[PDB]
Order: sequence, then C-alpha cells, then structure tokens
Amino acid sequence: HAGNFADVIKHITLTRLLAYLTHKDKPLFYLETHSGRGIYDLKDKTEEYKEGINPVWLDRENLPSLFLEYISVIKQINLNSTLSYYPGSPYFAINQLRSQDRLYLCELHPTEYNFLLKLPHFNKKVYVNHTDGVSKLNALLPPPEKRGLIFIDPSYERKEEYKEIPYAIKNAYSKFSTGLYCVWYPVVNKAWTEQFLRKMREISSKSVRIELHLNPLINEGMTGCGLWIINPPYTFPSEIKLVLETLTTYFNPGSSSYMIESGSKLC
Repeated sequence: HAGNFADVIKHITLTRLLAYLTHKDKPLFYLETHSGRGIYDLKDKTEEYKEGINPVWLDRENLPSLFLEYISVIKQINLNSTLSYYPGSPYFAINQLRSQDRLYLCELHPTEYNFLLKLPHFNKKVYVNHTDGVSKLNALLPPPEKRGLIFIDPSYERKEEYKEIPYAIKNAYSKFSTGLYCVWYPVVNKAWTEQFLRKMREISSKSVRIELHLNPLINEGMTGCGLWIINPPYTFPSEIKLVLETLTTYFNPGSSSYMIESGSKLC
C-alpha cells in the first residue's frame, strides 16, 4: 500500500516531528520499530498511491509551506517529476536528521530487512537491525542521548497487536517518560481501535491524537487512520490542523473529515 492516504498523513507527521526536534543542537536517538524496506518502487509488478501521494504530489506547487520537507524528500528520491518511487519512513529520517544523531531501524521480515540494508546513509549514523522492533523498546530506552523520537508503525495484521503495542509503549514510557512517542494506527474495526485508544490514554495525559477519515459510504477495509503522540512538540497541534485540513481537500473532498484531541495536560 505504499504512498496510500495513511502513508501521507503518517509521513508528513514524521517530517514535522523531525523538523521540531532537530532545533536542539544535542544528539537525538531515532528509533523505528517497524522500518520495512525503506524505499518503494511504485512501478514493479493495486496502485493505492494514486489516491494518497499522487494528488498531493501533482498539486505540490499549491501546498502550504508545512508540506515543504515532505515534498522535498519525494522530489529527491525521484529522477524527474513522474512518481516512480515513494520513500519509507527511514528515507525521510535520514534526510532530516543530522550527523550527530543516531538512527536505529528494526525490521522483522528477512526480505524487507535485506532491502533496508541498501538505503543510503549519507553522512548519518544508521544502525539496521533484523529484530522484533516492539521487543527492542525495552532494551534501548532510555538512550544515552537522553533525547529520543520513537516512531512506531505496526501493520496490525494480528488483532493482538492492538493490545501488544500500547503494552510495549507503556513499558517504554515508564523507563523514558520524556521521549517523544509517535504510534500510527488504522481504523478498520472501530471497537478494536477504541480498545487500543483506551490503553494509549492511560499511559500519559501529555498526548495528542490526530485522525483522518475518508468517510466512504461502505465501511470496508481501512476507512481512516490516526496517530497518537506522547510529548508532542510546542506548536504541533496547530501545525497538524493545517495539514489535516489541507489533506481533506485532496482525499474524498466534501466528505472526508479529521479530528485532533489533546490529553488533559496538553495545549
């Protein structure tokens, strides 16, 4: 599903988080629990990107400046103006992070992991690991850098992931309560998502939840998605509102919607 609507909101979110955190001239630990293969060939042998990135990309000269970092990476990976490749989250991170930072990328699938070994590092410090990323949360936090962005992008192919994930974040948060945690989740079965969200809510009240809903007339497959952020940056709630408003003009316009909800200790 590379470059679908969920990738678009998740990756722009990532770019805004990276843009904020790199304001501080102290090293950042960047941890991905589910890195995938890192770059996606849109021309190999369903074109979901046509309804995600493609309308956004085609109209790029009309986008608000909050989209700049996201667009520039998509521009970079592609040889010309025709979309041939879509970057994965590690390709965004390597672009925005600095030589002083430390990237730790986890991937469980052997084929995907083998492709991830081929990502350029430029002058960044990139550790690629063939491992259960969710299990790694416990071992790697708190990091020596004492500053961390933990970007969690599960597939939720198992129902049990909706309870495993908040369990792992709760444990991680107990050991490193000042880390910036960002977890993506789908809306496929509202009940499962609501149970996931109740567990996320228990971890910390310094939180923001963002969601983007396509509102198709048939509730089949993923009809929307969201991200839950613990310790979100200064100014992120209002930036992300502009982003989400813009996206609803590209995805099912007239019917799509978004929401933003912050915890009891966030504004």
